[PDB]
Amino acid sequence: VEIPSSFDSRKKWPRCKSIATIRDQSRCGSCWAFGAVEAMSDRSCIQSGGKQNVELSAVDLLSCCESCGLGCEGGILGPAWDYWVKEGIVTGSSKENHAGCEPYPFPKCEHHTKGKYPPCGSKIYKTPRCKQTCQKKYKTPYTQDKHRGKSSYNVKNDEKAIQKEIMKYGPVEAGFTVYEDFLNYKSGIYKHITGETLGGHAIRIIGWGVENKAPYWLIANSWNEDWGENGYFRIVRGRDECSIESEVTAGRIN
Ligand SMILES: *[C@H](CC(=O)N1C(=O)C=C(OC)[C@@H]1Cc1ccccc1)[C@H](C)NC(=O)[C@H](CC(C)C)NC(=O)[C@H](CC(C)C)OC(=O)[C@H](Cc1ccccc1)N(C)C
Ligand code: NA
Repeated sequence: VEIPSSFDSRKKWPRCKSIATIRDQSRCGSCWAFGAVEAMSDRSCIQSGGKQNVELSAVDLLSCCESCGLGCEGGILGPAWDYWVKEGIVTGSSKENHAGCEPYPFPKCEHHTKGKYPPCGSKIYKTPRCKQTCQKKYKTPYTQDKHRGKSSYNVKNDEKAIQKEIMKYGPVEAGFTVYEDFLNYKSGIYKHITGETLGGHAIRIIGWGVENKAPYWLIANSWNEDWGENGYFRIVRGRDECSIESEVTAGRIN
């Protein structure tokens, strides 16, 4: 396949409303579960030609996956996509939308940036319990609201392989190393210049582009719309910046 010089999943599949939705993980290390349910929502819609047009529940995966790690204390991508294949994930919107089977219990907060939400601060919530119960107004039983995948895989640590995966099958989840300067990001094309490691972050890659000859990935963060470029950031593409090309995971419904 010829790879275009830029690609935006939001523009290829505009009927799939999840693709342009920015979420907020709140005071919780649930990034691993947000990048997962976001990319699964997108891919469920894209691969079903818009038939499965849903917002999958971050709290269902976060609270119920026994193999994914430590809930609000952080997690692992492979087992999140295996959970989607094996048990599936119910629907559920943000806390403020309170739509679907299991909406997120935690409110929007600012992640080391200025804006109109309360600051996240340094304390995290306890991981919610696995309740397996749809909100009272939702009239599908929990187990009947499950959306499943067929396959999950790691994507090759190769720029062109990742571009082909995104443009054919949809946004992907990806891990990268967070250095302190990432917390100062306001706009433009991120690269690590200053600061020590703060650990790992999991995000959603939706496309790519080039500006002033600088190639980038276009990424949806889960820190609400006030963070970065209306909730998005760009990061140098092609040099495995912060290991962005080395921890890509996704999956298919068919
Ligand atoms: C999401 C990322 C996140 O919440 N972050 C940041 O990256 C920067 C932040 O500051 C606002 C937030 C807040 C934060 C909240 C709780 C803890 C730490 C920071 C989460 C935390 N990241 C992950 O889940 C990560 C995803 C990968 C890249 C796919 N994985 C991990 O962090 C693993 C989780 C274990 C295996 C369960 O752990 C590590 O990578 C460890 C840290 C660790 C070790 C033992 C128990 C818990 C965490 N490393 C030493 C980096
Ligand atoms: Na901003």
